[PDB]
Amino acid sequence: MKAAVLHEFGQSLQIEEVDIPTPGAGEIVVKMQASGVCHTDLHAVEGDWPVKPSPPFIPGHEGVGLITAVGEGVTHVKEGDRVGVAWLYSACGHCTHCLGGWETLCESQQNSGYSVNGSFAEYVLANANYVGIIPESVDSIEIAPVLCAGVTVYKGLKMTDTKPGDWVVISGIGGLGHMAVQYAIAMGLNVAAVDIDDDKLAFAKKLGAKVTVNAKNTDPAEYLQKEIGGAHGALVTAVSAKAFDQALSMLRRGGTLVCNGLPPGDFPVSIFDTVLNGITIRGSIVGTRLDLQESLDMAAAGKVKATVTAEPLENINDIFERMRQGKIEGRIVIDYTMLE
Amino acid sequence: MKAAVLHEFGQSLQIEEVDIPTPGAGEIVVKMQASGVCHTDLHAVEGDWPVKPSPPFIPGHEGVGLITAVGEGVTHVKEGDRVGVAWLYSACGHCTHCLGGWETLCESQQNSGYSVNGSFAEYVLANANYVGIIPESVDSIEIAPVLCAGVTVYKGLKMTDTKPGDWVVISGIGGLGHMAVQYAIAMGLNVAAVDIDDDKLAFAKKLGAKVTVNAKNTDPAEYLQKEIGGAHGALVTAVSAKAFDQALSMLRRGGTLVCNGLPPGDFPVSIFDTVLNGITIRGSIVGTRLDLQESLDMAAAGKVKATVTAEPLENINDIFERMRQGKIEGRIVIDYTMLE
Amino acid sequence: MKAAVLHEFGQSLQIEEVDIPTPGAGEIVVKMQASGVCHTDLHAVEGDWPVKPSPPFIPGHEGVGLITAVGEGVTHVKEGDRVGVAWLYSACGHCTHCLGGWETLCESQQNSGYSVNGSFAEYVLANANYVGIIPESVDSIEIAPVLCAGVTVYKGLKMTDTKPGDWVVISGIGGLGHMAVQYAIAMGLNVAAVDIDDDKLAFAKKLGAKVTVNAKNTDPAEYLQKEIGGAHGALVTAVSAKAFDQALSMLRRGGTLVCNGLPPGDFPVSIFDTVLNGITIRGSIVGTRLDLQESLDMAAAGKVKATVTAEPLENINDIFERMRQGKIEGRIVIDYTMLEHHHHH
Amino acid sequence: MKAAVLHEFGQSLQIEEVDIPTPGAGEIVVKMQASGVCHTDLHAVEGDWPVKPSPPFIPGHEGVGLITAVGEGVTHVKEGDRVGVAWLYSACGHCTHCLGGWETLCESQQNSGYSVNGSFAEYVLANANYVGIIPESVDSIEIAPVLCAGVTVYKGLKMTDTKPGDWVVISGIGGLGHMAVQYAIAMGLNVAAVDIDDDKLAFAKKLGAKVTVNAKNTDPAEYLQKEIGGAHGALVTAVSAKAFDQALSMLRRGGTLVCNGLPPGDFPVSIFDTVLNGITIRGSIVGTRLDLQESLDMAAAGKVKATVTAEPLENINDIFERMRQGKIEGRIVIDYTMLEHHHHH
Ligand SMILES: [Zn+2]
Ligand SMILES: [Zn+2]
Ligand SMILES: [Zn+2]
Ligand SMILES: [Zn+2]
Ligand SMILES: [Zn+2]
Ligand SMILES: [Zn+2]
Ligand SMILES: [Zn+2]
Ligand SMILES: [Zn+2]
Ligand SMILES: [Zn+2]
Ligand SMILES: [Zn+2]
Repeated sequence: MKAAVLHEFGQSLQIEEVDIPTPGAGEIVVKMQASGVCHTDLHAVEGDWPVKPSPPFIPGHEGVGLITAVGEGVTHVKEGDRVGVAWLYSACGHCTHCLGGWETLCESQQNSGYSVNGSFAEYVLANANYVGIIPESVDSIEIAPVLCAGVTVYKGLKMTDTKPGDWVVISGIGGLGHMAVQYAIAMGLNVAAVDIDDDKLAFAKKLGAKVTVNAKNTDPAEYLQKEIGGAHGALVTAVSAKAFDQALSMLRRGGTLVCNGLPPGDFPVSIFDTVLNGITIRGSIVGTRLDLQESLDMAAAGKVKATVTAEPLENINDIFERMRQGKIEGRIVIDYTMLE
Repeated sequence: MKAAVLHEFGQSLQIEEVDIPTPGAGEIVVKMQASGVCHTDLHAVEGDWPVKPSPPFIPGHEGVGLITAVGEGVTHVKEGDRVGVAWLYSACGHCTHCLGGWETLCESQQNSGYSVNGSFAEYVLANANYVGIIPESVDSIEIAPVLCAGVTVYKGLKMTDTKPGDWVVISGIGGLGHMAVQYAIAMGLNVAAVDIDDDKLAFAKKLGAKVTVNAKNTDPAEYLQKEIGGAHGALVTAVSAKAFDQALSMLRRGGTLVCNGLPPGDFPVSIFDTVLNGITIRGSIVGTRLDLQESLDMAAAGKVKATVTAEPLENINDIFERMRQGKIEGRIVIDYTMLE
Repeated sequence: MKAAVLHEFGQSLQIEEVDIPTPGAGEIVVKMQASGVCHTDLHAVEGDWPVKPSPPFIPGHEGVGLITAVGEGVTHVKEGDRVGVAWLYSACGHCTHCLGGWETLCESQQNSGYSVNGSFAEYVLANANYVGIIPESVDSIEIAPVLCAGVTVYKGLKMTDTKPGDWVVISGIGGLGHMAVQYAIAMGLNVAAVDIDDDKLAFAKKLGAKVTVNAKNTDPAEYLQKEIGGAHGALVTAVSAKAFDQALSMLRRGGTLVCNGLPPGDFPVSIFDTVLNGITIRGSIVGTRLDLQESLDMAAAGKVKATVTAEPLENINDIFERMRQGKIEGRIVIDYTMLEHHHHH
Repeated sequence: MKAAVLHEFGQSLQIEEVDIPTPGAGEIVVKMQASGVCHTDLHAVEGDWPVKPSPPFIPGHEGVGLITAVGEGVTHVKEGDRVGVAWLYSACGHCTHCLGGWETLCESQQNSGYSVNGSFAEYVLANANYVGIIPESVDSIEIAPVLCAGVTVYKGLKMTDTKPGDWVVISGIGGLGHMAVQYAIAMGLNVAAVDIDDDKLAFAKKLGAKVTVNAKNTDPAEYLQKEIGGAHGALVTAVSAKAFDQALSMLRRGGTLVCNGLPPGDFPVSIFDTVLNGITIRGSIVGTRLDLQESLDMAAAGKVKATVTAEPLENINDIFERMRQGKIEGRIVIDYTMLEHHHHH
């Protein structure tokens, strides 16, 4: 089967031939129709993070396709079912985290396209108990980004501890952020969108953000303090020092900021004002099986729709380069019927 | 009446004579039996913080005493009632924070012994709707610190989002921390105490902390990771950079760190690890009327007891000096029957 | 000033002349532009409930108007401000319930148009700390029902412990229920509406209910168990024994049923199944000051709109007779600028 | 192996010989050291409930013993590990309930000693992912009741939505109730115990209940309304109509009642007052794997200790007869090392 393989961190991936896997007990093989690509896949192939892949490996944790083989003992899915291969490839199922519905925190979890081969190949070996069940009505290319961007922003909004009618700021209206506006609206929130690109901000308004502000033209924190009295919640999708700090300043007292991705390093942080104002700072970066199901249902109900561009597998190094310089709009999805 | 008056930030307070106030509508005058002193009074008299007192003023926000006059329209308390004058002097009662039981966040709150005269005088003018109602059974000197330290650590423990049977770390077993260990036990938590003083740590163990570690002799984080698998929550009572950072490292994934006081400045912060591990950082520094009532009931039930030392008002500058170099043990309380 | 006064339980109210009150400390006087009417006013004037009014009294707990006098010490509102007089007239502000944001539970509360005079008069004396602050942009007649129906169904939906994407059944799509469907949609819920009137159910669908069932034609519980796998939550706006029991049966395991009004009596209840299925049964019947503010903001955002019919004060006994036989649609609101024409002789 | 087998509902169980099972994938066999016995086993063997066992079957859902065989693919436990066989034998792992940490609600769950063979035999085949992990330090006979009574009352107290310093009433201080008082104390709650037996009530006080009331001598509700201003929560361990109704009356407004077991039938219920007072009624009858783990940790910490009486397997019909007339104190546990002495002829 065709796969994009990373042999050495920071090298181009090689489209090459590899064996189709076969499933052991508890496993399935899924033939990919589509695979999302995101910045996480870029961190994987550059070996950026403290805990790294072991090359050679196949990246990708946003695969949609049909089950072509079922392993021993699997009964809740079957051949022909359409499923999703997401970041959480497996978890132990016995620890305090797994037992309490927080399997995203399991210390022995495996991650698709990172600690094991992923969705950048024509076929993927998966743990049947951890794949997403894809709703009937949806398109495979369009739904793929829900498996990563969608579930992420959705769980991240839940982690803002906000409620219908509250105001949430979405900082950064890119790959994640355009999904975040949509989930926030579906969750009955009023949205304030902040970015530095005017078109992104128009897109946000079209997706239902009643307030927008361009951080390059205007102090976002002064404007939102005056306009909405400060946000109840903030979801920071592009974590740079400045966006984080501005997002803190955009909150009312008792507000919650959720960092929805990993910044590159530490960066100084208010503390003093943070405690005075009863602020909460939390990370949230993926979602549980149930979060992913809820995410997918919202999409199937038409409440959320990803902007995608479909490309052949062969373009994956080009795609990374464009990513390296924020040239991507919406999300990029590999389409496995594009036979170059 | 006798009062300790601050005329100029950073100068000695003068014990001097001032008029006994009389109460307008909604107010009461309380003759003090006791007044706690804490670092917040020190920040008030040094004019350390961004928003400052307007000298000349009388500090103190931990006064216990008997009502001697009642203003127009006050019916729920009356002459002779023993009440507590705490940090929260008043709040607006109309804003979203006040209406939802978060009056500690009210943007037009007044603060005793900071924005208005407080408990470092023989009598105090107070808003009848914001004083604490002192339980029958308790001693006035002993109960005073509940009005500031006790409520603070109590609400702080609530804000760790822990539950009975969880492990909480109390970092710093000093004025606040020794009360914190007791509230944590009363709330069914297992307590790990960290400090750098061996006697403080023995005291903690005597108050019910099953685990103790001296941060000077041992990496506290490595030790608690191995010993208890990481704490579910951390209450940081002495906020220096190093204690904060170590406290982060003591948490298990999904844990919550509450800062229970104000540090002096910003200080770098993990972020990256914080988000990866699904950690929450939160500030909590005082408590609502209801929190204060709940704090006081726990004390009256004998579940919590402050270590206090009673001193005459005249010693207040000496007391501040000893504070400036960590010479205080437990809490210091001004005793208004100590007549010089 | 003109007021509708109840002198004897169960008798017609008399439109008569009464002194305009003047405000003491902490109080205000509000000149009414509009007053909602509801079944709670009917229970009040019939003296139906265990704890009753003391006649003579002026009913009404859904008044919207402008402040015309401000008492001593009141500073957060002022003359000309538009405010709402609601069921919770006052609470003590000192008890556990009041301190914890649950003033609706205060054992010494007062209730507008029940334990003190209310909104069925051209002016009303009120406690300044308990009136609702009416958003700028709304109409006074249209907004009045938010003070009672809206806040009730809003807080009741919060009390279902559901979340966006969950399914809630609204049982009874009448005065309350039509507002309930709108709030439930604004709160990101999927809505299944149940009633026994087809037109009510069409209205519900128009308000965004994706699923509807006529309990007369079809077993509502069997249908919703098959169709949505059981609701996560149920809000019972018309509490008869049969609606209550069916609503229980419409829930999935771990679901929550909220009774949003007072039934007439006891009525047997499942228990056994309720405990087996991990079901929660809860009452929620009004809302705090903050719940009311949040309700009102939703309305002002255009997310909720009450169906109303405006009438002159002098129709209040006709209104109650219609109510006595389920003839009302939406809500009725007294409009203080509407006049009679007697067409004299 | 020796097993107590129920062949016909309502008949004596037969101690007879049955094959030791062998484990398939995902399964283990556990050699029992101890087995609790409770009213749920009695309902099972009488075939009392709407959904019943399929005889012949081996009852028991409180087994403690050592793994003697491990099936294919099992890695998180191993031979010689001490584990607990509890009511929740298995769940699907794939539905909304299972994925959200509410596996106790799973519609395709299996129940030990009810829908599959349980702990009334010397060996039990179990699903490795659902057995409890027994802390090192505890005794096997003493810990067995935690697997059923303990987890039940523990999760039930969590479901009262109380917090440390609140007042909870434990109604019925028997098998479940005497554990409930200990858990409630460990959870920082003040405890009011109610029952109709003075000795039970003294025991409760000894376990830390600072308030007690004998419902036969005194109106429990009037007393607790005066004494503590009404409880925040109530846990009803013996569900008869009268206990349930009195427990409702013991709550303050906004209070929560949890029914911790299954009454025999429906029984009228307040509603009207319930909704007026903002009261919540909830069933909670067992616990998740995590609840069970937490229960067990509290016991191992010395915070909770079950009163038990150890008996040989062969007494199981005698045990059920004593149960049939409330002759049991604390809990009964079968101890697999205990032997009869027939004193033969
Ligand atoms: Zn290769
Ligand atoms: Zn991704
Ligand atoms: Zn795990
Ligand atoms: Zn002076
Ligand atoms: Zn202080
Ligand atoms: Zn305020
Ligand atoms: Zn009404
Ligand atoms: Zn009150
Ligand atoms: Zn049992
Ligand atoms: Zn299941």
